[PDB]
Amino acid sequence: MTVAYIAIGSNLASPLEQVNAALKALGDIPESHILTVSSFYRTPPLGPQDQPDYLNAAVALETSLAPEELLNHTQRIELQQGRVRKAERWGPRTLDLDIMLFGNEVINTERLTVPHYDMKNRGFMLWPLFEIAPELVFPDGEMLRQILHTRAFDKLNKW
Ligand SMILES: Nc1ncnc2c1ncn2[C@@H]1O[C@H](COP(=O)(O)CP(=O)(O)OP(=O)(O)O)[C@@H](O)[C@H]1O
Ligand SMILES: N#Cc1ccc(CSc2nc3c(=O)[nH]c(N)nc3[nH]2)cc1
Ligand SMILES: [Ca+2]
Ligand SMILES: [Ca+2]
Ligand SMILES: [Ca+2]
Ligand SMILES: [Ca+2]
Ligand SMILES: [Cl-]
Ligand SMILES: [Cl-]
Ligand SMILES: [Cl-]
Repeated sequence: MTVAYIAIGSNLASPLEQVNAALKALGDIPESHILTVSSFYRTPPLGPQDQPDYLNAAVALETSLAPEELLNHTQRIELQQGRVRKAERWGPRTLDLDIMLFGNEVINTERLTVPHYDMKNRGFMLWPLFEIAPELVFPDGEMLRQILHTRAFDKLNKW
């Protein structure tokens, strides 16, 4: 078993409903069990700002799936919750499931890059992660607590 950490985001079609539905679906992923769910946070959109606020959260998922097998399921869940691809980069979405970490693994396949390439710069990923895994150490040895102690991130507000 490996513990994967998954970021959840939603800013369309009732984000609270989307995220609660996603938690049920995450539980139904085979060879896998949810260990921990963060609080839900209402976060201002970063990147394009002409969209509704996000609900962001994080979950710890213990799994014996291969990393790309886990991605298969997270993509399936997004699609089954009505995620539609539009032309605009970083457009709003019903559900976004990013694999932040897969144990201590460093993965670089065509479909999957882990750790998530930008997570160390995103409070909306790091704060919910710290809530569920305050002792976390990244594959490069960096400590989550040290990043959050040192780097300026805006305080998150709960949903
Ligand atoms: N760690 C990871 N988690 C989820 N998908 C990943 C991933 N690494 C690579 N991908 C790939 O990322 C592709 C595009 O996903 P998108 O959801 O459109 C990017 P996004 O989440 O909107 O922006 P972001 O990656 O800047 O957070 C997926 O089709 C998947 O193959
Ligand atoms: N700066 C910056 C920046 C940060 C993230 C992104 C990816 S698109 C995106 N996803 C999210 C998300 O889940 N939450 C919030 N609050 N903003 C987002 N923006 C693009 C640019
Ligand atoms: Ca399961
Ligand atoms: Ca826009
Ligand atoms: Ca994302
Ligand atoms: Ca994504
Ligand atoms: Cl809602
Ligand atoms: Cl969508
Ligand atoms: Cl790392």
